[PDB]
Amino acid sequence: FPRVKNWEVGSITYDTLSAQAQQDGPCTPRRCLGSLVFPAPEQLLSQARDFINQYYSSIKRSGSQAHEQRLQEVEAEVAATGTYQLRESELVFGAKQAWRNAPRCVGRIQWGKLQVFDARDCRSAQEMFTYICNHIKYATNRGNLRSAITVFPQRCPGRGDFRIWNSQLVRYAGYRQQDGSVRGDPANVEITELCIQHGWTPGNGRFDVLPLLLQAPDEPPELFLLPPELVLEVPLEHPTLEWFAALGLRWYALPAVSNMLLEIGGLEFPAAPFSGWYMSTEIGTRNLCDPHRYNILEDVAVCMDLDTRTTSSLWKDKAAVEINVAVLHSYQLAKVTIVDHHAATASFMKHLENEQKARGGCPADWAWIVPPISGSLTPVFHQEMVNYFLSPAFRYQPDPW
Amino acid sequence: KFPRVKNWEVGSITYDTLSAQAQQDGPCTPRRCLGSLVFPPEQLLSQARDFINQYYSSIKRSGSQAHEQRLQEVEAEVAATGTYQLRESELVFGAKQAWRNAPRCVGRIQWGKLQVFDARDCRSAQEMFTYICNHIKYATNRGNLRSAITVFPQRCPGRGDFRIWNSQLVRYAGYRQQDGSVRGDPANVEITELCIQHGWTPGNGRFDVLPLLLQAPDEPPELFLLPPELVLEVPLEHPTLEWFAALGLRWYALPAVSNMLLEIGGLEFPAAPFSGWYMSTEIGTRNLCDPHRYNILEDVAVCMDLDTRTTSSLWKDKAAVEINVAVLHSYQLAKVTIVDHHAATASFMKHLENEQKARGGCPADWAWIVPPISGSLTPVFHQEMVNYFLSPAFRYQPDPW
Ligand code: HEM
Ligand code: HEM
Ligand SMILES: CNCc1cccc(-c2cc(C)cc(N)n2)c1
Ligand SMILES: CNCc1cccc(-c2cc(C)cc(N)n2)c1
Ligand SMILES: C[C@H](O)[C@H](O)[C@H]1CNc2nc(N)[nH]c(=O)c2N1
Ligand SMILES: C[C@H](O)[C@H](O)[C@H]1CNc2nc(N)[nH]c(=O)c2N1
Ligand SMILES: [Cl-]
Ligand SMILES: [Cl-]
Ligand SMILES: [Gd+3]
Ligand SMILES: [Gd+3]
Ligand SMILES: [Zn+2]
Repeated sequence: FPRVKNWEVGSITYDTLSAQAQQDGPCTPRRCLGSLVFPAPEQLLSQARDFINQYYSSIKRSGSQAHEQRLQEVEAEVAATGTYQLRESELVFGAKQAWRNAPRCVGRIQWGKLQVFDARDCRSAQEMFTYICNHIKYATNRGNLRSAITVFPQRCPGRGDFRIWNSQLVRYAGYRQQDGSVRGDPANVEITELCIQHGWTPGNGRFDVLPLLLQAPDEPPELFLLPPELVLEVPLEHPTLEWFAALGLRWYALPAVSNMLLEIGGLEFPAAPFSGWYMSTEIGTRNLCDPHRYNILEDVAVCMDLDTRTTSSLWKDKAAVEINVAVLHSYQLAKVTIVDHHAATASFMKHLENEQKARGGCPADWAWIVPPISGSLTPVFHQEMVNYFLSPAFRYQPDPW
Repeated sequence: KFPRVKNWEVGSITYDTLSAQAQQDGPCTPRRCLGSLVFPPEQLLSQARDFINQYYSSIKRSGSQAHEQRLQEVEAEVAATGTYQLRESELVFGAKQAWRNAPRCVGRIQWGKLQVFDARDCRSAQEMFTYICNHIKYATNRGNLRSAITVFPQRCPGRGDFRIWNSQLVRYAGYRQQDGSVRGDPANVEITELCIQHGWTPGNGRFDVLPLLLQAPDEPPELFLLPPELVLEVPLEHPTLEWFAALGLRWYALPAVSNMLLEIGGLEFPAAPFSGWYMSTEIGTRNLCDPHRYNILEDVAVCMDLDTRTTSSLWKDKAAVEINVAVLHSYQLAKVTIVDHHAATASFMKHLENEQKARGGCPADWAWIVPPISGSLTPVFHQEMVNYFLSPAFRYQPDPW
């Protein structure tokens, strides 16, 4: 039982829940690969067996009537069909659980407040698009963001997968330039190219929202433009730096990850976009200041009159902090839910406590939980963490192209 | 079986073949990752053999002349005495290699530049004290700091240990009150309690330099007052916040770790204090701003008239950048060697590349290499890293009581 210390307080707990870690991660006793970003009917049965166990624990009916039947049902169905179907309530609980179990989500205090849209009856790319618009619409909620997920039909033998090719429902075009550079988001050069290849008429702005590439089973992907009024964006300004609005920067309201696979009791949902609300550092530090992203840090520091010729002046730190200020302020001004890294990490500390009393631990990826600026200013820095894989889960999956 | 290591800023890929050598098992298993945790007879011959084969290959002297020779005399030395003494050059090569291998050290680009004082003929606490004082005054060098390690005698059974009871050679006092709370440094409250418990007159202030507790073999330890002229300190002021000086903050010039156990060729020196120069975030972020440390963040923010009423003002972030600016400013004004986290991480990237060329990898603890402020602003953040144990090494060790 791994012992876990909080260095800010001296707290000490033992993560007994790690002992249930089913699937294996990348670390050995030889080498730690923690920092790496990217680490059969009977097995379907034990996964399903376990998840059903899980589900019946949660409804306080463990080992009860419905519990036995569901096991024998699932086994008979797996025997008969090679697979099985989740009941709707099992599906709501397996999507909440998969958010609960997501080691790299600091926003997991919210894991129970999750709106699950059952789209498992989806039939085409076109219906898929409609479900997705209603997800975006429900979640955005005019800026009062709501956590939601739409579960599209599960992988099953005989039919290809549903896939959202886009890594997120809202992404900014990244056009490779004349002179070898990128206009827009360099992280989205590939998906932009695929859109163009699939007949998207590209723009030439820095914040061109991408179309959706939606793959119905055994179909080429299909291109769907998002209605501009569905995609609530936030123009970026600074509460005191008034030249900041002249940078033309924007970010969108809704972080909806669309390329992850949702796993529940051995069943695989290759298309299940989920959305919450942003933590300002993702936008302010990562998205705008990563050297491989919008990379605005030097331009802001130059505009800020900072001395960018020496690193000891901390012009990077100063300019980044005001970019994050701008993001927070711009989102409050626009009445769009946003959580700063101080508030987010402090509720994650409550999550770890709730999770310790609830499950004897909580899977947590320190390098992803700790914010990318002001790390030790937040309490999660001084919290040791045990990272491991629980199921249900959101997993990475290969890109379908 | 060769870890793929990516850098996400550039896209470059390397493989850590060096990870194949890992001796002492790490804390991580396929089922859980514990990398974020801080403190997770003739066996001597295996480690002895390996270290000697290292040395000679490093001087391009594999399989010739003194190689087989030196192998015999340690085969004979252990045969006769059950231990062995290091050739002066080997103790130097082992000290440099331990530093080279310290995964958590971000300043290893400097690893080839190290001064080894040989205190292996040490006897009595009064002896170490002058050895330490020689080191200190050598390392300090009037502010133009020079890396140094003083290696005190190795370990043998039936004898006590050489131990410096302090964690560092320069540590600040920490005193309790009629209400438990601490004046001074709470990270040293315990050793501050020992120093008084061994007959030291306690001061009043928040920056009293503690006396050393030096321990000779099989002997209770002796108090030592460091020469005040030998403890180079930097009064902390801020380039443009004239009141920062008034806050009365200081830190010492020399970061000298005096509680880790140097381990070369299977020899264990429980007293081998090493020292370099600081990186400014050690002082300005961890030492002054950690809530369990000097915890000055809110004080500085009040003086800056920041809005401490809301977390989203990023007042914590703003006051922390300024505390770091003061540290860098004050050390530079005092002409004390110090390196900012940007310069430091950038050199570490340079180091990783050197080590990829030299030894095909570099053990690196991601969570300790990424600085505690402005993480993703430094390149090491975007660099994947592999953590493993190589020999020779610096190890943690129990408190000598
Ligand atoms: C409601 C507020 C939420 C907040 C504030 C939040 C915050 C975050 C942050 C900051 C990350 C790190 C991503 C990065 O740094 O690039 C993350 C990752 C993640 N989140 Fe949350 N999140 C929220 C909601 C959700 C929801 C609703 C789900 C699922 C239903 C979810 C599942 C995940 C997953 C699976 C990851 C890992 C994705 C990856 O590894 O790239 N999160 N979250
Ligand atoms: C010359 C400039 C140097 C710089 C800027 C530097 C910087 C650092 C920093 C920032 C850490 C993180 C420790 C913490 O934050 O608590 C560290 C750890 C460490 N350093 Fe270096 N260091 C330097 C030289 C050296 C030397 C000369 C040695 C030994 C010969 C050394 C050995 C270590 C070890 C063993 C650790 C890990 C200690 C632990 O885990 O507590 N460093 N260093
Ligand atoms: C820089 N963020 C990229 C990224 C990558 C992966 C996940 C997110 C995410 C997802 C959700 C549901 C909320 C949130 N706040 N973030 C974001
Ligand atoms: C707040 N850091 C405490 C700490 C803990 C452990 C080591 C250091 C250290 C050691 C050396 C040789 C240089 C340096 N710059 N740091 C510092
Ligand atoms: C290379 C390194 O692991 C990588 O940049 C990680 C570090 N920690 C992170 N943490 C979060 N939350 N998001 C990220 O994208 C990353 N990136
Ligand atoms: C809990 C966490 O592992 C712990 O606070 C570590 C994280 N990274 C660190 N990094 C450095 N350089 N120094 C530290 O003390 C720590 N503390
Ligand atoms: Cl994002
Ligand atoms: Cl220190
Ligand atoms: Gd103005
Ligand atoms: Gd006034
Ligand atoms: Zn690990």
